[PDB]
Amino acid sequence: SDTECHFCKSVINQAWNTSEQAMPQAMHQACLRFWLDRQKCEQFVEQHMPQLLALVPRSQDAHITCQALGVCEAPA
Amino acid sequence: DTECHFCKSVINQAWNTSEQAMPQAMHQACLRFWLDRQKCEQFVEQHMPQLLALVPRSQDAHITCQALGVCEAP
Ligand SMILES: [Zn+2]
Repeated sequence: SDTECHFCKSVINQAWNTSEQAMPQAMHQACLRFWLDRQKCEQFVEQHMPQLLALVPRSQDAHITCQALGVCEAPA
Repeated sequence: DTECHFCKSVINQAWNTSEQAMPQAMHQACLRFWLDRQKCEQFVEQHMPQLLALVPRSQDAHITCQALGVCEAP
């Protein structure tokens, strides 16, 4: 049903949404402890966080996964 | 619990490329920014557990399928 599709889309990638919030801090923590340059680490994270964000599944990916699960029958 | 395993298999497969690409993206980003091939490998391989610990795992797929109604609590 459509209700079941909405619910699947709401929770399927929840683990990624949780983690995405902490990626900038974690990247900064890793960088600073290794490269020890706060200024350069701030630049690294700002310039390259977008690459990780692009790996986080989006709502369209949730739809397609939930279709694979058989719950989203709609195309979108 | 075949439906549970089906659900987890699907989620784990949907996540796999992002899971495997996360450390590679950091490695590629490091090479493009800090340049040093030697120190970039060390950085990624042993010095960013804070970031790699954030990558979802099978246990998270299980809990997701629990939320969906097809898996029991682990
Ligand atoms: Zn089983």
